[PDB]
Amino acid sequence: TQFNPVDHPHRRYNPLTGQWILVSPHRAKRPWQGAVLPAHDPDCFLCAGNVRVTGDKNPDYTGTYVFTNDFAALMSDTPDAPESHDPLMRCQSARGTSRVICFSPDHSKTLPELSVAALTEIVKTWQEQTAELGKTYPWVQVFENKGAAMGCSNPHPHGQIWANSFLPNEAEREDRLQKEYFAEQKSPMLVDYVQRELADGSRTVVETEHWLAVVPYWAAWPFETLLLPKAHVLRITDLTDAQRSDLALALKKLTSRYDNLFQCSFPYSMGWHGAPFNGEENQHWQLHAHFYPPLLRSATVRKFMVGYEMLAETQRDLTAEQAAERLRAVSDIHFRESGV
Amino acid sequence: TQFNPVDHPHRRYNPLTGQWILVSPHRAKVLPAHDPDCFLCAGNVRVTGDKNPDYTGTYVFTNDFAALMSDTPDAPESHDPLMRCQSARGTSRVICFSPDHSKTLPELSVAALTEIVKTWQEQTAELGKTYPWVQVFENKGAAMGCSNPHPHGQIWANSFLPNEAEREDRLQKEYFAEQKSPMLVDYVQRELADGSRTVVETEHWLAVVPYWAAWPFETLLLPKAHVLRITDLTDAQRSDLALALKKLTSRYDNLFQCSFPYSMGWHGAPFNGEENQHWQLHAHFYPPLLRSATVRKFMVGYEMLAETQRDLTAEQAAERLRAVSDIHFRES
Ligand SMILES: [Fe+3]
Ligand SMILES: [Fe+3]
Ligand SMILES: [Zn+2]
Ligand SMILES: [Zn+2]
Repeated sequence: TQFNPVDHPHRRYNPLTGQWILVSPHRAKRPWQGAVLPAHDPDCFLCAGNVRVTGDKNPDYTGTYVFTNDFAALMSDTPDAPESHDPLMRCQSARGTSRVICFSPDHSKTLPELSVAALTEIVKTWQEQTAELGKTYPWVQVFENKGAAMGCSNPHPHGQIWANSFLPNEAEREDRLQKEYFAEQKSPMLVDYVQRELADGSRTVVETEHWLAVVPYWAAWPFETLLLPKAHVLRITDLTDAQRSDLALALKKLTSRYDNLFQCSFPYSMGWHGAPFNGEENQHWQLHAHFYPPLLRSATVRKFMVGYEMLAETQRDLTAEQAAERLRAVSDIHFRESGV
Repeated sequence: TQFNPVDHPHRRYNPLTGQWILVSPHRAKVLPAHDPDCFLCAGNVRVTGDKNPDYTGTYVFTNDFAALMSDTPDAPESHDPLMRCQSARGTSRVICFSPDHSKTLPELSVAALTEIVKTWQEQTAELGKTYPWVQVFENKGAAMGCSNPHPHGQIWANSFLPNEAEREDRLQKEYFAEQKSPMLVDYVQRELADGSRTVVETEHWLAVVPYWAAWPFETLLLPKAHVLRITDLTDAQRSDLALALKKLTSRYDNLFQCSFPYSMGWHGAPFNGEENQHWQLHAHFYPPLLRSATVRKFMVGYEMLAETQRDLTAEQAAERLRAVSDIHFRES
């Protein structure tokens, strides 16, 4: 029999991590089975004008608001751990900080539900923070964890930003791998990849003037996406004001497609990867954002990345292509905003 | 101040994966024996209409929806640096632990557990004749997405070395090359002499919350002596691993007095025909609970985008595992 990945199992390589993903397409050929918050909450610790758990009061903010995590997992003055070469048990130093970013004072409006202007303000804030912390730390990680399924206790819409005095696992790896690719190809790995997907279209989910979001060829989560700018850009702080407002639009369309997929607020973990502030030639980088969502079949049926996946290799049944196709099928205007 | 990993955040290295773990210590200061409809119960028909025998001991059957098959055609060769795929064959089986639909591992007698070890050895020997990697595992608990409560494990064989295997293989090999002794053998002897991370210890086995553990109460179970695959255990090591397992899983359930979920699996030398003296058999247990029967750890956000992070240290986790009894609470 002749090989046809739409029918036959195989593994796909993720050039950003150097790992493979096992795909079992015959397992996803079964048809598909069927199937209100206040703008302000009195007890919400993230709400404007409320006191946090430590007693501090948030300001009467009108847009975004950033504050130092009251239980920061890292600090800036941590002493250095001693050096060691123990090939079995050894530790290194860890300094950094963590901040929380409320997207807007409206306790009930998630990203796909915010105006493009509000979202543009969010991008701004991400830039300012990345720009400020990068003055001191080489890796600044902006991210968001949304939804109870992702463990989020508090539903007020917000993200987080952690700064590290070191390049965390994912960052050093993508840094390294992108660098080799560039040393080898003379062009940035993700800039080229964008070209290829723009040309193909099978995994494309949102395309705007300056951005493209696709379910990557090597996606691990069912509806995982990769949002990248179409031009070479190293960090979020390097976007032009036009790419910036367009990113706002791209985000709104992407997350609206996610919510419309199951017509529910779509949980996920997302974040941005950009060049580290380590003072090196960072040409090889291409800024991008990953969105890793757990839902698989409905609002209640998700994917569990356990067992075989933890002990051996990530595996998926639904193809990245079928995923993208289901995502293209829905509208890119949030259901709550269209009323349909 | 003087650095003090007992109070100060730091990162610990995992030599088996070559990755770091960020630790922030400052932040941690009824079922019947048989079901008439159970697809895994003896004598019942499975979803496809096929019927299980009135089995005794373990029962192993080919997954009715296997994710891999033995004759999938090959993928075309390619060296594309951006979009490339590879072939994939194997098969998957399900291993019912015992005909008792309500008895989880910690609740089985040691004889019973010895029989599971035997099945694991047999399945591994058999599939290894055809596939280089055999992965025995167990996903237990609704929290791990397990639908059928009947106690059971799974075994998937693969025609290639999956990610974790390829990596452990390579790192153990490089270490063995550098040190002339297997990484995990030295590791075990090292912990056996410390005690700091020990959670279970028997004549032939040791279970510790590894130094680089990622999950809160994650453990690494392994033999004190050098053993390449599960098929290599002597019968004594074998009966001893049954006991070590009962003890470890019993402690896990006692921690919060509930049936503790987790995903666990065995890593041993691949059947690839090369010298694998660098290997050392071992099992990993990655449990999600963190503070109670209903409070778990979510591995997300920063962890998915940057790096694993934990507040409770491995030393604290092990101390908590040692503080309870190793006899299951229902058996107690
Ligand atoms: Fe990335
Ligand atoms: Fe391992
Ligand atoms: Zn709120
Ligand atoms: Zn049963």
